[PDB]
Amino acid sequence: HMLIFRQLFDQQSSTYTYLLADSTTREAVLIDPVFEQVRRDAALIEELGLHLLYTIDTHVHADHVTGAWMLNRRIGSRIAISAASGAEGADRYLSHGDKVEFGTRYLTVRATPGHTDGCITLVLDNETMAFTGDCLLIRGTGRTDFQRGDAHTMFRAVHGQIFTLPTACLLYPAHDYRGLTVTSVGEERRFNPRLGGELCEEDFTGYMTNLHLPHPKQIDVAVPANLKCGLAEPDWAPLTCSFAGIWEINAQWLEENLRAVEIVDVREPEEFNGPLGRIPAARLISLGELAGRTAELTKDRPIVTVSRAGGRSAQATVMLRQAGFERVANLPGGMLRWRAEGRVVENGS
Ligand SMILES: [Cl-]
Ligand SMILES: [Fe+3]
Repeated sequence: HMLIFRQLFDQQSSTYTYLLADSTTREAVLIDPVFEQVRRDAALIEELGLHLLYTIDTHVHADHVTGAWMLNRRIGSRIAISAASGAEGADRYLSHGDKVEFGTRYLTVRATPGHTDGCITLVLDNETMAFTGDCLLIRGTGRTDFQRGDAHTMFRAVHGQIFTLPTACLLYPAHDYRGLTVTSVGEERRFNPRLGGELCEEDFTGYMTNLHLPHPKQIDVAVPANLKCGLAEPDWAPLTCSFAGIWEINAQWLEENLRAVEIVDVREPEEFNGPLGRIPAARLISLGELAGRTAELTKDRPIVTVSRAGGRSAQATVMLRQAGFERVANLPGGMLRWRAEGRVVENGS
């Protein structure tokens, strides 16, 4: 049927992560995942009801540590990268012409070295979009001064693998520092200041040799970590983290261990003595008074906020975590889900 496509951006390394999936089979693939964003990217795969077949990595990154290894152990995905990168511990190595499939859709590998000798470009099956990585950026190119990088090879790879793509084809890069999101083949072929227009191989290399950039900060860490594919958490209840950021607690576990946590009920006083009941041992502290009543809460006990549907209780976690509570968890669905799952309620109807 349709393609499902999402662009995520890592503020700390300016990295674009790309999530593709086929709505027919709900099977997905995730391009250039970032280490610090693993709980975030996996949350979004669950809220979309997807299944991550592969994490693909266009090249060994110097700016950021990849999330391929962490995601392979969390949700089961498979570390793909090019064979030319040199990285150890991938489930599938990749070569020019490899068809990576997910559902009825697929991507196509194109070797585009120059940034590194392992850089690849993932073209979409219908060739409406492609993921160049660090080979070709928006009105620019990746740097050619480290990681076996050569500006002659980048120019040959852009004019021969990327500029041969259809004119209207969108080009999604792995980074951008100006707040831009996409560019087409026709734009760069014409307006790229480094190697578009009428520039020749000798015009590009004189631009790069005289482009002097500051090193990335995580270079001494990312490169050895990404050479091993990214190899170098709340343990007081079974906890997940919604894409929205809020931590949620397993209700079934909570029913079994009501004595362990400090259940806090943030509804109005009416609602607590009201028709929906209340979890046994709940503690009425209304949301509009929990700002300046935080001093009434034990540090030696995790806190689990509850409300009607679980919205005002999520806001209670942001309030408790700004007050310095390290163990806090919303109960998803609130009493409406609690009651509709048969769980024990006092003073109901
Ligand atoms: Cl609510
Ligand atoms: Fe790079």
